Amino acid sequence: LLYPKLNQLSNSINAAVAFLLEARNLEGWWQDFNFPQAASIGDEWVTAYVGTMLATLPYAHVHEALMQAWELLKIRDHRPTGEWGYNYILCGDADTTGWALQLAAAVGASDSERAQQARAALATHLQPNGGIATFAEESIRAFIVSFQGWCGAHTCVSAAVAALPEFRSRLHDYLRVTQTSQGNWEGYWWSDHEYTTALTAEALAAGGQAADQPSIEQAVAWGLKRLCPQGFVATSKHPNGSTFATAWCLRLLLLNTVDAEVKAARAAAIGWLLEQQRPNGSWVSSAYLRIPYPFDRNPNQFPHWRYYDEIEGDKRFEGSIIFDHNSIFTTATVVNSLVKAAPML
Repeated sequence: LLYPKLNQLSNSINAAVAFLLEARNLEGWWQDFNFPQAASIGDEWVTAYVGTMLATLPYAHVHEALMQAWELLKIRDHRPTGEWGYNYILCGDADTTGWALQLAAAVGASDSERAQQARAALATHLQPNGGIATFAEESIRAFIVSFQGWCGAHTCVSAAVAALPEFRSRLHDYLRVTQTSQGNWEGYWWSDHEYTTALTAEALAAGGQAADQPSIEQAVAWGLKRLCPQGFVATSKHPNGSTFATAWCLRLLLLNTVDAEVKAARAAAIGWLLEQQRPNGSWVSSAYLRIPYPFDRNPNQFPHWRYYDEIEGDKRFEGSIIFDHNSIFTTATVVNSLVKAAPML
């Protein structure tokens, strides 16, 4: 063991945690993403996600931050379903609600009245094909042509909701049948398949069924292919490495602890993420969120994506990609992956 590398992991993690705690707003929310002159800035979703990411840390002051985040979420009690959403003005959605429930578990509130109500509301989003849909049609229409894209089963949201032990068995078959022939999964709202693939493989691993182990191993083999020798996942947008996709690939690669090639790939990914950290403790934003047209069931077959902030003159969100302009969503993802990977150095 190279103690300098463990010490740098500590230093890197601590600098990121300080960045994230300082980055909260007046009331204490983590905010990220922006739909300018429309839906504004995310808060409930971003806070649920970031709080869940930081739940791996064994620091009392981080646990206090998570307790405060849950108290903020409980005050967002304005929706009749008990759901959370992107921010106050959005309708509830299953993804945000699932992350808020993961956070509730970390702070001992899984059995709370609100968590029970929110879990019940998640059940409303279960589809006939065995997955979970992000939105109920009339909800997202009331906030805003077919909405069957936005209101269909989503593999990214199903993978994340399957982190909840109450839903893991009900979503299992849908998660198994959606694996591609290459071993990965593809998401709906995200460009980077590492997100859906890591979350799905982690849900299968947590269910403990031996029947699922071949699928997990195929996903790990896909992750090993995705990570180049220099320690990153290359994308079209970031051909010299995506911090977001690399952090999710690192989490995927923790699902095999015996293979020497997998171990070496993790070590390479850790080194590259350590080198990429900015002086303020953050990593470069790379959490690319896509807005398919409402009718589009198949965004991985939409070749037209443009980056919203790069479009000149007239623009719309449909068919565009946004990112986490504060770097909070990316940084939380990276620091979580480094905390989870460090003991398997």
